[PDB]
Amino acid sequence: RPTLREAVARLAPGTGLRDGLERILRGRTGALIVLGHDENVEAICDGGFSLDVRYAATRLRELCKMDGAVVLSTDGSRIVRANVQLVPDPSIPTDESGTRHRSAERAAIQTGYPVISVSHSMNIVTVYVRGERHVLTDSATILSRANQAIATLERYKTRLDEVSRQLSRAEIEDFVTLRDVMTVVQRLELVRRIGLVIDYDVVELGTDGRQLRLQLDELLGGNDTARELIVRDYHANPEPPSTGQINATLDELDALSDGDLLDFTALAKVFGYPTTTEAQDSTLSPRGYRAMAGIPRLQFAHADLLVRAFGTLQGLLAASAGDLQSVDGIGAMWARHVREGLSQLAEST
Amino acid sequence: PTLREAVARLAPGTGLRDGLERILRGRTGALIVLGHDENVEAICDGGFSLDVRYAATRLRELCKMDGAVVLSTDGSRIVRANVQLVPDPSIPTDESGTRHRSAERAAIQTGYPVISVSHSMNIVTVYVRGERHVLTDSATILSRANQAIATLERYKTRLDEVSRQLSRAEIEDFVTLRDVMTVVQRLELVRRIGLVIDYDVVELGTDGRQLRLQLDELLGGNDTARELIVRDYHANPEPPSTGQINATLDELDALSDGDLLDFTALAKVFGYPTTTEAQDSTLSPRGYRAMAGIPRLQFAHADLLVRAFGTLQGLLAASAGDLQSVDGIGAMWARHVREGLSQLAEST
Amino acid sequence: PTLREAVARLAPGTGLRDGLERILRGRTGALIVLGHDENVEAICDGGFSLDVRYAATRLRELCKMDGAVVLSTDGSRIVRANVQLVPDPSIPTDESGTRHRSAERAAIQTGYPVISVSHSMNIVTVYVRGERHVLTDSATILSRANQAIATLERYKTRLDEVSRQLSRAEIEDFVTLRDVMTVVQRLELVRRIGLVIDYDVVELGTDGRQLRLQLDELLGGNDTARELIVRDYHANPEPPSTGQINATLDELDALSDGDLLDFTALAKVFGYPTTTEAQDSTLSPRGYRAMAGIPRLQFAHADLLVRAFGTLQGLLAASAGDLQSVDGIGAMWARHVREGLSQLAES
Amino acid sequence: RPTLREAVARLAPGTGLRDGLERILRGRTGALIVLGHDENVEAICDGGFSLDVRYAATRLRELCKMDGAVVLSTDGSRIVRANVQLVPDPSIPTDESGTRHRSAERAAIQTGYPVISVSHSMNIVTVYVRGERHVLTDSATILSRANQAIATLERYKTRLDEVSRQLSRAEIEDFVTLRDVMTVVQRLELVRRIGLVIDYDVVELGTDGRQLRLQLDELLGGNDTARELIVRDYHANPEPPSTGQINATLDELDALSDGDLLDFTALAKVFGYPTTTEAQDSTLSPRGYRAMAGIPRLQFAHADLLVRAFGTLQGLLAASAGDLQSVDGIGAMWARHVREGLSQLAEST
Ligand SMILES: Nc1ncnc2c1ncn2[C@@H]1O[C@@H]2COP(=O)(O)O[C@H]3[C@@H](O)[C@H](n4cnc5c(N)ncnc54)O[C@@H]3COP(=O)(O)O[C@H]2[C@H]1O
Ligand SMILES: Nc1ncnc2c1ncn2[C@@H]1O[C@@H]2COP(=O)(O)O[C@H]3[C@@H](O)[C@H](n4cnc5c(N)ncnc54)O[C@@H]3COP(=O)(O)O[C@H]2[C@H]1O
Ligand SMILES: [Cl-]
Ligand SMILES: [Cl-]
Ligand SMILES: [Cl-]
Ligand SMILES: [Cl-]
Ligand SMILES: [Cl-]
Ligand SMILES: [Cl-]
Repeated sequence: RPTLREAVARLAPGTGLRDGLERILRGRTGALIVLGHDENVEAICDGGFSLDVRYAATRLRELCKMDGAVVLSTDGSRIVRANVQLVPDPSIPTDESGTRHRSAERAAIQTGYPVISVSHSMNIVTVYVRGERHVLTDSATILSRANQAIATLERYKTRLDEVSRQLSRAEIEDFVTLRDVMTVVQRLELVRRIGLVIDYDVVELGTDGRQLRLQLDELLGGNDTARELIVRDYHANPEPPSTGQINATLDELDALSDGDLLDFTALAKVFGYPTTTEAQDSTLSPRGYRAMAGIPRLQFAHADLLVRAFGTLQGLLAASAGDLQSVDGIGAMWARHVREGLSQLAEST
Repeated sequence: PTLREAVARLAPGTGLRDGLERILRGRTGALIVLGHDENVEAICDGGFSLDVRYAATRLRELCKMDGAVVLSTDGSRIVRANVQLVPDPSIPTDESGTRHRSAERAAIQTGYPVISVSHSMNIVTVYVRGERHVLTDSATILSRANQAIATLERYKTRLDEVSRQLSRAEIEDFVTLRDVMTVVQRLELVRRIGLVIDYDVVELGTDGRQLRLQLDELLGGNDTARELIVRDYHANPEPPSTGQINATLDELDALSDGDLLDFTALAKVFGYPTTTEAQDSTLSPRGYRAMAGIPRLQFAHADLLVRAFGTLQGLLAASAGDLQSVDGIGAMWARHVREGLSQLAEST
Repeated sequence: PTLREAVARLAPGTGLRDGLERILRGRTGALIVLGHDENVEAICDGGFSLDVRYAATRLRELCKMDGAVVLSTDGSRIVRANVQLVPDPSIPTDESGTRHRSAERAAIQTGYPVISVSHSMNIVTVYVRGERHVLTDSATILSRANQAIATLERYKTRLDEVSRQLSRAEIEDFVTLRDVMTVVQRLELVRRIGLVIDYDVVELGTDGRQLRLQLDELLGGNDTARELIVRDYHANPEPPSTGQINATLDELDALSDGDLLDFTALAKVFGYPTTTEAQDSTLSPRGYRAMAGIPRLQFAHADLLVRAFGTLQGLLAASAGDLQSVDGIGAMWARHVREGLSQLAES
Repeated sequence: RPTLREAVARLAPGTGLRDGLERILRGRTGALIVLGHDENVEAICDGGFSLDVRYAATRLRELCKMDGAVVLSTDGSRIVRANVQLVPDPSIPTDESGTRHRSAERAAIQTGYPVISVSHSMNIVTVYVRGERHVLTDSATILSRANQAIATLERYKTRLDEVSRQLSRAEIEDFVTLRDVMTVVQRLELVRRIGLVIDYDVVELGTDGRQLRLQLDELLGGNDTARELIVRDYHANPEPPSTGQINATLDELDALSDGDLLDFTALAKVFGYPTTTEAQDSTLSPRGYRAMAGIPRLQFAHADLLVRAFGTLQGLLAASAGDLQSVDGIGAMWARHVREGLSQLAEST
């Protein structure tokens, strides 16, 4: 069945449905619309007339001038019933108020399809999707909220970049501590979560979100890769993290509450380090996956064999060119390319 | 309850504010008592007694009826609806109309907040014991507050610029009253706009959560800066007492916005002459600001050094051994202070 | 009075505007006369005579009634309500309808402002002696003004960049007339946008308080910069007198928007020839702008030094002792100026 | 006869017509207005009053209080009929909804003049011109759309500046590649295209767009010159590109689709380089137009003479003041000026 997020996109600006709903609001008639029709919807439909017409925003507005509910086909392409009386099972729980909205949420739960009720008194559109509710919001209000969020994301992007530069500099110096790594982890997560908030606003804005999508893609882009590499570099298990294990760790980070992300001990637990104060002060050593990823055209197969042999970035830097040609599966030309790239880390700082 | 407390109870994100927004869209009007006891019952006439949990939808429906709705003190319950309030007509009020005059009188007599919604004006007014506040749409508040935050970040840049100028002048040993009062004015301007933004943030409720973090970051350190500059350049010859510092800052707040534009007005608060020649006369900081820049240096240590040497220049000429001669300053701290002072001089 | 004075009297935050806002929400319409004398009484017909203190609520309630409300000149009292205005029909007007045509005719005949509120259009119009102004909701003005602020921030950025280029040229001793006038154009462009936004602040009244803080900070120092550039690059060999400086600034304001794009028109205001060949001729700064760049140096001191040495190059080559034998400059300010100048050259 | 874009201009803010339409919307009367009168319009006109009065916003509002349609003269200066019943040929096809709007578009097609319908229920203005339709939008909504675009244009302008500075660094070092040149070409085009979008909003805004016009011209200022200079520097033709050749290249760039702009090989084709991915790594040598433009006070006329004489930026850097004063039209003063201006770039990067 459609999910709450799917319904929100289907009612977003730029869609045929949203054009009809905008028309209904201006007419102040109210409405009750079922986004789907099957045998289950028929069971709760009572009376009304059957019509078979192509969906049109103008047609929807006219039919919703009538008392009752309008039913659309599942694909949303046709209007099949109008002036219908919904009779959903009263035992289905709902916290809505009044016959119209209580009938709407109950019908949404019983049939499994989205149901829209528009209040003539309040000029509000509500969509019910299987026990969840979404209230449409003015595109101006969403834009104002999203642009402030974009402003916060730009600041999160600036602080992320500088703490990231500090971490890399410490990696060369061999003076990285667990707390420093969790400072970068915290900033990557903060960037990700505010990014998700803006993403939901972009979806809700529909065509009115096109420009916001472009801004969001630049600010975020590369956030997923940075989170994956940092888990790959600083995870407590002696074995280099598997790709699936990395996704498990990242999923644990997402499970943390917004408040927990401010707690460096909680993050330390997600990477397998102890939660103690002393653990934060302890010095770590990067595994080196991030450095290899920066080397152009170096397939991860060659990076995993080298990282497994030497273990740490300092071991990779301490290796000679011949030491990088004595690893099984690494060529002579590849050994030269990796050694030169690590020397460019000296060029970095 | 205070008026600001009442405004918080009606702020966005509360059940009450949800109900009031619904009432406004219904254009029904309302007259709501936020509390119930024997005194309220005395002024209640007719109506229904009911015992239901508060809900925005329930409040909207009940206010469709003529009369008033009374809630429990905690706001969790609706206890009566359709009530006729009859507060003592002798209680004075300058409100207009039966509903609003009855609302303010009821607020005064019972001591609880009373809300009246005008169907004609679509305005929410809350009365708390002779004071009034009219709600403002969150949209207007957000736009107004964002200009204020934008201006405040710019005032914060200007404050940093004049502060570095003062520190450089302090090291150079050529500081004039005018240079100090430029910093005093910028500190106060940041503070006052900060207070303005704070009131809007409170009124915004949940819609002010993001703006609150921005405000706390921009302001942070303003109180310490105001205390320190008073402590360094106050006319009183003995270093200012904690009570004197708090008194001066209260006087600075008492000045009008126009007075903050008058450097002579600021100089009077600091105890200096109001003449124009005073703005040009030189002064010497005590050194509290410099010591505060020293990491890990407890204020108690800085106070002993300032009383011994008297001025920042006396501290800068003091050797590390010379700073182990005052009782209460150890050898390690003495090296740490001299090292810090020499670093401070080079930076300017 | 004037139309601008009336708009101030009707600005947000005033008792009058509060009543008008209440009338607009009530959608009753209104016809209000801001003044009472014999000429008004001649035009008043029927109605009730009352003498009450003005309050926004009182104006709203009285304007629910058909007819017109008359206020005292100072605006402190309501003197008539439900009155019929009967201005001389020979008085010409291009307004539409009985109410608005009666409003303008009454404004012309009596000389006081007259306000009409349209129930159909929910628009407030004030008539002052043959002129018309329509009040605008504070939201619309704020949006209009913020667009102007966006332009102003870009113009301030362009002004800062060209100003730093000019100052760098002053140190290099190779400054041309066209360079100076490039800064002159950008200073004027910033000013003109500033004037437009300032007008929106006035109409906004109390709703413009935040826009005033933002506007004053962005403009801040622009008037001072316009004075300093005139003081540095004005034809007259003697440093321009305060009367000459104000005259130059007044001529710039008189220029049309189109003239500002032409540097030769700007050159004329400063007393230089309009020929393009002149735009390539090198100039010598007096040093007012450079001295203004020195932190903490008040213009009293800066002016004494600039008048003594004559040119910025003379200031740069002066020792600390050379800047102490100018009466009015002590040892401390002479040293501070010497160091401040060396910083500019070194950077 | 009026075209769709021309008609929208006649209804733009600041016009007498748009003032009248704004009055109609506030009055909630609805309207049906024909912008033109000839034999064909009269043919479809039925009943009503014939009047000859000058157009005024107020006069239009009052006349539209009556049932029916108002006809204006072709020049728009007069109101010629009111209370008219339009009877367009019903065979003319239309997909509009309702008697008023379907009658409006049919009349627009049959007579060839613009026709305006105002919905009393929806408070929406639609203009029909020969099978095309446009719905007017409140100036606030257009401004909101345009300010989002201005924000993106601010991000593209910053990104353009940084890659341009990177290209400038490479030009001095003589380590430029096609990929470096095409990164700047792409960023120049993105700024240009978003700028064109904002320009259309300025036109639709009429007088309400004057400030947006000032801001837009400031941000876009210099973008055209940058596009010309980069073509002048890195065009595959051996001789410096011709003026018509430059115009041809920029026209091809405009012809590219948005997706093609994301293809560096697509941009390489326009400049005349090979379309292969390998070609992106080939080294290029700039002619020096861009660097000379960075020199203060240097008129392009003189830079064109120097660039054609020496051929490459590296040749210009190696040139002495005497070498730069042997080009006709380059004096001693300008030879010195360019000589120091180039040696300052060499040191800075
Ligand atoms: N001598 C005349 N010639 C032609 N048409 C006439 C007229 N007198 C009245 N009307 C028409 O009757 C409408 C309603 O007039 P009423 O006196 O009810 O309502 C009036 C009255 O309450 C007030 N108003 C208009 N002119 C006034 C004046 N000179 N003095 C006082 N009140 C005035 O404004 C209301 C609406 O005026 P509006 O012009 O919109 O609407 C006017 C106008 O269209
Ligand atoms: N032949 C027909 N077939 C089916 N339904 C019909 C019809 N003629 C009228 N109606 C219905 O009656 C409504 C009111 O018609 P009325 O002529 O009063 O009000 C009309 C008339 O004043 C004007 N209008 C519509 N078509 C026109 C035309 N061809 N020429 C001139 N005026 C027109 O616009 C008003 C509103 O039009 P709208 O369609 O919204 O509203 C129409 C439409 O819903
Ligand atoms: Cl629509
Ligand atoms: Cl709501
Ligand atoms: Cl009220
Ligand atoms: Cl109000
Ligand atoms: Cl009359
Ligand atoms: Cl329609």
